[PDB]
Amino acid sequence: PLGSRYEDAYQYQNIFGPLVKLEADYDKKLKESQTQDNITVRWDLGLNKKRIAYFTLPKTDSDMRLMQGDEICLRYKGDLAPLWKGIGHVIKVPDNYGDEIAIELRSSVGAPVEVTHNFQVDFVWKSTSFDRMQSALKTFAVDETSVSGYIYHKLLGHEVEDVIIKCQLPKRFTAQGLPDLNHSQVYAVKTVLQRPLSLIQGPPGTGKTVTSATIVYHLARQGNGPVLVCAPSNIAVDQLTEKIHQTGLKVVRLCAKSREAIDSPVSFLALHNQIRNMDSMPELQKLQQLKDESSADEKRYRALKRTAERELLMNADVICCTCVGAGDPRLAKMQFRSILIDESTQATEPECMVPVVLGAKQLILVGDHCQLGPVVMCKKAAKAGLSQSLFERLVVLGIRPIRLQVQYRMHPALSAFPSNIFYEGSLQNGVTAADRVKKGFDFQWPQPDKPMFFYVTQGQEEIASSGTSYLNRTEAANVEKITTKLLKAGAKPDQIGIITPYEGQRSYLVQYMQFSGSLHTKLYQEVEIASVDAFQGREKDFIILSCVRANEHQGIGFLNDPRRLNVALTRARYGVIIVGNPKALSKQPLWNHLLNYYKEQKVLVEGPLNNLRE
Ligand SMILES: Nc1ncnc2c1ncn2[C@@H]1O[C@H](COP(=O)(O)OP(=O)(O)NP(=O)(O)O)[C@@H](O)[C@H]1O
Ligand SMILES: [Mg+2]
Repeated sequence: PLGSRYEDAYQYQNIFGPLVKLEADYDKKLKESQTQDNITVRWDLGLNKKRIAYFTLPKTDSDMRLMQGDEICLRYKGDLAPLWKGIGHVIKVPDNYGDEIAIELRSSVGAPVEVTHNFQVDFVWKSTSFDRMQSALKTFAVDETSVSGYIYHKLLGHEVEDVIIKCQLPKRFTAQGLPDLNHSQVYAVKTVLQRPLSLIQGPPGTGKTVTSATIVYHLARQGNGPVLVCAPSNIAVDQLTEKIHQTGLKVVRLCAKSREAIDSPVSFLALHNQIRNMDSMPELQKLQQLKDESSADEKRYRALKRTAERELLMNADVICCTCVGAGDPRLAKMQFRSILIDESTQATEPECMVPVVLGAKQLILVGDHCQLGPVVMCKKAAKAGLSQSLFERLVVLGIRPIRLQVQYRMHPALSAFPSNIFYEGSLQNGVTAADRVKKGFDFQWPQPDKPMFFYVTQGQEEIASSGTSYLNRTEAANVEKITTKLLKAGAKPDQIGIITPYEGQRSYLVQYMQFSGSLHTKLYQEVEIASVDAFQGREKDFIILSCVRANEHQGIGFLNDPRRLNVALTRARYGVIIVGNPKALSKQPLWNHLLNYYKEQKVLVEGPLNNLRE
């Protein structure tokens, strides 16, 4: 793809720097060309004494997904002129609680509360993440202690005499609150602790994230400073934060300042939440109550929060953050001896380099290049080398990943197809059918010993009322019938996921399951519905795919990307149900194999209380 060898870090910066600038300009253009205007706001001083405007935008399934934290710029327009400008940040996006975007605006005064149409939602571009990428390339080139010198040479592809990191290993490598390790995982931990640089590779469910949590536990039990743990996406970092919390380490989850409205299983571990509960600093406590219920108290509250952050950050055992989030100014002046990056194959190399240059002497990279890769909008940058992850470049350089092969997530039948198509049948099972026979679940499949079937459903795929996305109302109905059948059978709502490629299908499934659901509306609200991105590195007991397209033209998500389908088929533990049109999905070498294998196992069925289909 691109020459993996480099003379020095100056030359490295000169290659990657322009690539990053190419990506920064491209999606600056794209963001500023995504303006809506015919929208109607919904003003109200939200119960936390801060103005929170609501609005609905046309359903568009893009790759630049509007996330919680993005800066948005309102604009009152039309004939009736308190015409002004107002800036805020996204406190909520389309989800299970209705498909309405909320923002929490900074200032609350000049904004007219005349809830009146003809506004203009502009997506404010931030160079933040690209600035951090460029800054990290500069630190690699200029800062002598950015990396250990061994790692400096190994990252540039130089020939280096091997170094053995000396340390007192533990007697036993399994960590307390995590699963008992394999021989392969025990080997991975033992080997990793004594190498300055290591890659860990492995198919879905093979304990990469658990093994990473275990490694971070032992690195923390050394006398060093805080271990830095990263992943490219917020979802993957939450997965890792949770496993590390289970070992009993003092964890701090750093996130961007605007993403404090997020709620995950370990949201309480976040820095902004830990600071609210500072029992050692009652005075920022007094000021925090003040902002809820001035100008001088603002600069004092600001510096008081800066002090509390420094205290928890410098005194933590582990700091979990996004790769890009490692370049956060609050982590400036800090250095990290040990650094691990889960899901490293999902990041571009400059993004992945943001944490690395903060003093790395021991570096662990965990990945799977058959799962989600980097997202590069600009095709020119991608072709010029930005699409290759750090992990993958080191593999070309000859470092051999420690490999995990035994999965413990899925049922043998579920892992059968993904292994043969994506991993050459080299993904095997450390769990059997007896282990994945859901306890307290009276449901019988169209073929026992095989918790899976492709439900056939031809239907009118149409466009979304507002937007460019697609949906399939006939399938949606069938997906609620499957969801209702699983819930009555014993399955808990929070252990069912529904993956679908399109935004129009997601939005429709949320409203339709709640309104027209047989059971309580609160139960369908508890069932997650999203694209594969939402389930990155995660697992549910049951998954339901909803392939929307019943037409001729290309798809987008798991319809035409091998990476995304693999991830879609490897989230389930106890069973998976795919819903879609066999004919429409057939025009795709990957999906035509799926339909063949399912027909051979006598699970290509149709019509409630079902039987085989041709
Ligand atoms: N040695 C083990 N023994 C028993 N169960 C295990 C073991 N390792 C992992 N598991 C199970 O697998 C789950 C953790 O899988 P995980 O560490 O997230 O795999 P992963 O490689 O990160 N999957 P992915 O992120 O999709 O590539 C846990 O719920 C465990 O029950
Ligand atoms: Mg994972």
